[PDB]
Amino acid sequence: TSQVRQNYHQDSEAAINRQINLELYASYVYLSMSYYFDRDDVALKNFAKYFLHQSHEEREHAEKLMKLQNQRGGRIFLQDIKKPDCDDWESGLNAMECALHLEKNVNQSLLELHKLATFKNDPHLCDFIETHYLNEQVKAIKELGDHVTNLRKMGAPESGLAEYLFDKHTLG
Amino acid sequence: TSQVRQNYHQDSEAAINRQINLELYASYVYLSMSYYFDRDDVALKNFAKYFLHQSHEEREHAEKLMKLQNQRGGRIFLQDIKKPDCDDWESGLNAMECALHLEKNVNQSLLELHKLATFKNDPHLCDFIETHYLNEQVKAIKELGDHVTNLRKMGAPESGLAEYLFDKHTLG
Amino acid sequence: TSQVRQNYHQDSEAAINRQINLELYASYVYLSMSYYFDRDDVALKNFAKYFLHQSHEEREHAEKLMKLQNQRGGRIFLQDIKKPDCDDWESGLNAMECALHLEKNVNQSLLELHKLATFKNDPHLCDFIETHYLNEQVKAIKELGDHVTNLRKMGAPESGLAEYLFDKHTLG
Amino acid sequence: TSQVRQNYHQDSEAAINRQINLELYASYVYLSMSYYFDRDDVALKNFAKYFLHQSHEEREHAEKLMKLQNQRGGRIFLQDIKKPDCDDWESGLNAMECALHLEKNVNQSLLELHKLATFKNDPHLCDFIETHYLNEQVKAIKELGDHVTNLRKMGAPESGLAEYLFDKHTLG
Ligand SMILES: [Fe+3]
Ligand SMILES: [Fe+3]
Ligand SMILES: [Fe+3]
Ligand SMILES: [Fe+3]
Repeated sequence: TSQVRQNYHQDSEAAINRQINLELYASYVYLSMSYYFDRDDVALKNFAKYFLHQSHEEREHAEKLMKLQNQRGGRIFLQDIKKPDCDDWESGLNAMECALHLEKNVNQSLLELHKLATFKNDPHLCDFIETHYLNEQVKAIKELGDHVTNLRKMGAPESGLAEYLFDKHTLG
Repeated sequence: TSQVRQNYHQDSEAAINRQINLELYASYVYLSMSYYFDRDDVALKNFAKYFLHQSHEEREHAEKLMKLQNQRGGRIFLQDIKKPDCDDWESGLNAMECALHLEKNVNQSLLELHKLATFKNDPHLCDFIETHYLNEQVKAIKELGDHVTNLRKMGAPESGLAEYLFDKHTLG
Repeated sequence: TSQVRQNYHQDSEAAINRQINLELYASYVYLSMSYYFDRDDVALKNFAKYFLHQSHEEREHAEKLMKLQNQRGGRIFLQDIKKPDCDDWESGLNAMECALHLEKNVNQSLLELHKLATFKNDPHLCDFIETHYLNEQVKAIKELGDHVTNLRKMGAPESGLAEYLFDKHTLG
Repeated sequence: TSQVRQNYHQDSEAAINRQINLELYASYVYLSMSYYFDRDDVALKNFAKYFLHQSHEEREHAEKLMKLQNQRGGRIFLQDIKKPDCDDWESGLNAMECALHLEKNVNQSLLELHKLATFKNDPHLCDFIETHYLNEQVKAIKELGDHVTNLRKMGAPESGLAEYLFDKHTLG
């Protein structure tokens, strides 16, 4: 056992390793979405910037969790990162809704991790999660809500002008 | 009786207290409107900016009359700040129209003060209303009229595109 | 129902709405205190500055709570802001004593609000209160108790010198 | 008759000359008060600089009215500047209460002058009094009232320590 390990239950260790996988998965979904909007037949390059930047942020989330795992004396076990559920994301509003849906899954997973950490009386782990993940799930979910709503009210996905104007004025 | 009081009728002091409660109420309406446009199913960030600024500006008006109450030797007596009429403001256009109605009422009230203070031969009080309040109201009314007109022409409130663009290109 | 709402209970949404009102009321109490010390027969700029600053901070607390409500997908419902209890706050010491009382009641509301968030397993809400509200109350309470201590030891409210010199040296 | 007179009554010219004389008198009262506090047996150096400042402001008020008299085409007529009622002003608190009484008398004089300008329908002479003299009198009376109030609670005039600290912290 690790000379640093203190108050770090192996269920919390197991859960952090599968949160690490979900954060890498999330980053890969976003990578897929970003380069979808790069396509010459979609061509929304602020949608592409937006999802690429969320792709990088979600990789920082993974490494933070991996750093946490070593800080606490657990051992990273990496898993396959599954390909995203869709090669084709259909529209800007559809990707935004898929992202909002992904972000709610990721957040549900973080709420479970926190419930477990709470059950395991790991206040450093709870604080770690509250400090670095919980509010930025709320913030990202709220921001995608904002985005989904404006896109709908602008007349997406049926309107091509809606996704264009949103791309320049909200995402530029 | 106040050692500074001079030519300050008890009727003007009571009227000043009433206007203070109007200005606080106006502040509260605008606060209400602002965080409506911050909802995830309205999501108009600069409509929300605009009204929150108005709310702070109204709070300045209230405080300036309380300064005046004291400068003249009157005594401040505050009342309840009633909640605004609506919790839901329907749309950007309807909010602007409500705000336009509220400004004309506040103007009505200030013109009544001025009239009273004329009746009571209070030339310093008449100049105070004129210098700090009356032309602020003509400006605010003329602005909300400008906004109300533009949103109507753009096709608000049926057209979600209209309010989206107005928020970016006028309230931004 | 709201597309961003996740793990946000009805009960917690109601409390936030009540806390918004309490913060608004405390902003109003401090404003009443501010212009009491602006009076010609009271005359203490620094008590009045101190309290106006607190009125404005409390206004900021109330707005961050409305930002949260929207962030989490709940709905703000504003109510009347009650007038404060006193019109004459008697003395600088007595205002400091009532301000201390107000801050402890607001803390009681925040502690109860945090406890409900625990009960509903809202770890994000819990973190929100800890970060922005709980230590603010503990500092605000300690500062106010320090002020009452010095005002009493100086001879207040009997001594007009006591309060005059505190106004210059502590609040300057 | 002056090539520049228009809507300027014989009575208004005469009341301006009366007001010039009053401002010169008030400057002369403050100068007397100034060097009372410069005496080796009063020795309140900031009371003296305060009242020399007031004395010089009053000299500027008189000059502004002489400039107005010539702006409207009326003719300046100077009278004796009577000596102040007092050579000995007894105490700083006493000098302030007397100053308060002076600025209320000069105010009542300016209110009667604005009433006359109204009587004669001189909107320029009215606004001149409003812009330049009315709010200054309201502020001078309030500030003196504040000083009188603080001196009293501090224990003036029986407390020489009070007048000394007042001179340091308020007036220095
Ligand atoms: Fe994440
Ligand atoms: Fe106003
Ligand atoms: Fe607070
Ligand atoms: Fe003067």
